Amino acid sequence: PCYSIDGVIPVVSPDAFVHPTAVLIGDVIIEAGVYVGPFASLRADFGRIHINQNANIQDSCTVHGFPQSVTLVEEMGHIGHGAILHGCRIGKNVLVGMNSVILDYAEIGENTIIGANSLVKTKDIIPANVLAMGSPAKVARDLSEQEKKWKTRGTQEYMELAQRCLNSMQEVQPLSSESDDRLTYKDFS
Amino acid sequence: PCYSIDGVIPVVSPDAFVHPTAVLIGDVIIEAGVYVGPFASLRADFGRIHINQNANIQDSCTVHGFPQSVTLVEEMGHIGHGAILHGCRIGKNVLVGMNSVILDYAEIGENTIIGANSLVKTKDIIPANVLAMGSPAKVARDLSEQEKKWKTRGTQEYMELAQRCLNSMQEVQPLSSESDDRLTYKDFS
Amino acid sequence: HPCYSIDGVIPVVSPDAFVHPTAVLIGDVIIEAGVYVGPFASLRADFGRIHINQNANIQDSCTVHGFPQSVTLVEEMGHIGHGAILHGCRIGKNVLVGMNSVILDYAEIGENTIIGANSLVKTKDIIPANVLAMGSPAKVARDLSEQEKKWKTRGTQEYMELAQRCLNSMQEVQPLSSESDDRLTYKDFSS
Ligand SMILES: [Ca+2]
Ligand SMILES: [Zn+2]
Ligand SMILES: [Zn+2]
Ligand SMILES: [Zn+2]
Repeated sequence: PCYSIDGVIPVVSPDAFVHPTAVLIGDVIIEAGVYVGPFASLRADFGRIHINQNANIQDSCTVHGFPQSVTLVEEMGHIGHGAILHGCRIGKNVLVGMNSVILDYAEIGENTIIGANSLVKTKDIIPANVLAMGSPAKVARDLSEQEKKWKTRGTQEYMELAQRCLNSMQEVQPLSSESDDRLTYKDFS
Repeated sequence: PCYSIDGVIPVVSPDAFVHPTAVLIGDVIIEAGVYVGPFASLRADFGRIHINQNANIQDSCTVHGFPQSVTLVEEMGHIGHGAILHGCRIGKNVLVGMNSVILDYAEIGENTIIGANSLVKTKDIIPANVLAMGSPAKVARDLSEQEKKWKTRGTQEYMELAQRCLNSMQEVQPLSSESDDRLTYKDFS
Repeated sequence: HPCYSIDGVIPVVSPDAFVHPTAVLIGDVIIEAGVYVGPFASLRADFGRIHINQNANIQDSCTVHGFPQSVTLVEEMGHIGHGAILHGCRIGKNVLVGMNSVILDYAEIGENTIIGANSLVKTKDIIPANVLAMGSPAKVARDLSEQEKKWKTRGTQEYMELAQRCLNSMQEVQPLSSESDDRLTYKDFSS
């Protein structure tokens, strides 16, 4: 799923999992432990994209930016389904809710959670350790210690998912019907 | 387009159509008559995903869930382009408007229509036979009898589409220019 | 070229358009010269027609669709941002559709207009030309400055250049397993 452009080749840590239906274009760098899910477009054809270690990019997420831009997800950044990151900076251990849009030059402080379906305006700087949501997103409150531990729990699970996928994910013919003896989600490691 | 993980293999009814660019991961069960469109990610690597008969999952939709979660689309569920289903229950004959987010433990009552770009918060229960929209989504009014018929029409077209795609959809090289005698949408059923 | 026919209807793609190999074109899609179509864009003309005029771009995970007998139209230099969804609508010349926006059926966007990200344009809405509109449901906000109009034009020019660059050099490649000093970087893009 990696494409070069102008001779620029993505860099993918051997310990990261890129689903074969993701797309990596150009100056994309993936550090160890990262999970890239189906139909994630990490398109570095105008600028750079760096996904730091133990981060995850989920289904049909898009990472892009303007010419000479740098789009950064710091480690354990957690990018929910359908979120769009544009020339922005995602701080360490941040959660970007599903279907959210983070615009250019925006920065999200460490541990902060952006609610689903939110829009962070261009150049907005969101402090660390808060919940921000809405469109455009506004800080709602401090995160509790409960929520912070929960978030880590979710991110830790995606870290395991990358390993599970390197170990066992493969193309298969589907079964034509349910069977009494087939493995199920209860069989999940 | 099916992927196993931890040896768990998707189940796809022979009478469903899964576009070849969709992705089914893990404990996904697809019943008869269903349509799954391009870039739909049915990612059952943490829990179970069940798509009941005559439902449709449209382009770049994502279905995911919590560990040990069960995400259910009931019969004739109608999941619009770009909508994201996360550990929720979609009632029979529901319409989830495009680009909408349905969060964990949420349930949509039978026949209800969710407007585009909406967000159903975690654990929210949307009643049957209503229109709900917004972010966060709220009930706006009862569905009309005509609106209920129009939705059913819409879904019947997707049930037909599933059959059309099993019958005739295939990879082709594109034509290099429009022509006077090439088949067109006027030739559709 | 990832094209699919349905009911024997075959997409039409100019040789001078670039369609990323992971896009999907279904049915009666007509792509003209200079268009760029990005990863996982679904142009699904299985109920109606899709026409993408020249020098336009459809970005990542964009979806284009429409109801039976509909004609969905992106005019010249139409600029459809990441994850936007167009449903049986009319995208005027040189329009910009913000990321993650939804443009519903019979909607028309007048030429040069900018739709903000995360916007929803309601069915049959006619949004005028040369304005900035945004919200869900979207609403006209004000006229567009000449600064903004030239801002947009350069961006679209960038995507016309991307089509060429991509036809010229985009290729399936195995990734490097580590950064290195000699590898080309974004500093080596024309920009
Ligand atoms: Ca979206
Ligand atoms: Zn972009
Ligand atoms: Zn998820
Ligand atoms: Zn549609």
